[PDB]
Formats: sequence, C-alpha cells, structure tokens
Amino acid sequence: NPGGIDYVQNYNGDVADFQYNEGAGTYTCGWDGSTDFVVGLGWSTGAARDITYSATYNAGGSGSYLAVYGWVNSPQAEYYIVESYGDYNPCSNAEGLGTLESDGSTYTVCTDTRTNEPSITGTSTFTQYWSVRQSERTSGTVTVGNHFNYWAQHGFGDSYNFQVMAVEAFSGSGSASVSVS
Repeated sequence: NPGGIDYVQNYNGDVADFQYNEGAGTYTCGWDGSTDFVVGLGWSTGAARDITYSATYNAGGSGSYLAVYGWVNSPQAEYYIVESYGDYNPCSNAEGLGTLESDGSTYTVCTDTRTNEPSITGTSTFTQYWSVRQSERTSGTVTVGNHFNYWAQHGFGDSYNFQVMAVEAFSGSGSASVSVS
C-alpha cells in the first residue's frame, strides 16, 4: 500500500460516514454531531517517518483537527501534529512548550496531562503532546522526526504504538477527503 500503509484508524467512525481504501491510501468522512471520533489510515507501528498527505478538509464552525495522530506506550502518551483545524486551538488552555520549525511553518508546541481518561489501554493516565501548525494547510509532508525530536526534550518516549494521518471532530459539522502515503 502507499508508504507501507497497513492500518485503519476507526474510533467512532460510524458517526463520521468513514469510508477508506487501504490500497489507494485514501479515505473520506463527513460529520455533523457532538460525539468524538478519530478516523484515518497509517501504520500499526509508528516511526519517525515522513508522512505525505493531500486533503480537502472543510471544518469551518467545527471542533475538529486534520492531524498526524498516534500513541507511545511508555511513558504512555497521545500525540497530534495538527495541520489544519476548526474553531478550537488545542494549545489554548494547555501548557506551552515553545515553538518549532518544520515543513515550511512554525508550530506552536504544548502539552497536558489526562488523568484516568479513556485511552488505548482502557482507562489510564497519559500525557498529550501537540504541535499546532501556525500556517494551516491541506497538503504537504510532515517530517515526524522533527516533532518527536522536540517533544523528546520534554519527556516524550519512543515505544511507538499506531500512527495515522487522521481526521477528528467532536462538535459541529464538516467533510474531508484524504490521500496518504
């Protein structure tokens, strides 16, 4: 599959009309609701790989991200590299970790703790790492290593779980069509 894609991310995809094609490295979704979902395509084992995407992403008025999304097992962490988003900047009420430069833009970097929250191990305590692109875009390449390298200076581990190019929303409405490699 494109870029060795071998994984379909499907959390609550049933509220997001989530449809995919692993062989083509494509997916679509469309939403209008107040339930959280995270859907997309990628790799069952994460790495500091370059992720190329091309999207149409329409999330005006929506609490939504277009993002590289994944987890690390130990210390347990959930991470996002946000390329475009809707109404809600996730670094607004988080702890600031400065900025970094990657793939043509500055990213705002931040972190927060989720205590005893739904996670990949059921219910657990984990750290979120966010890089939020200052100049939003819908196509390009994410040099994931740049983000990993920076977050690792602030406690981020390297035992990668899954890693995908994702669309998440939790409020409002939108549509997306994404190609990944």
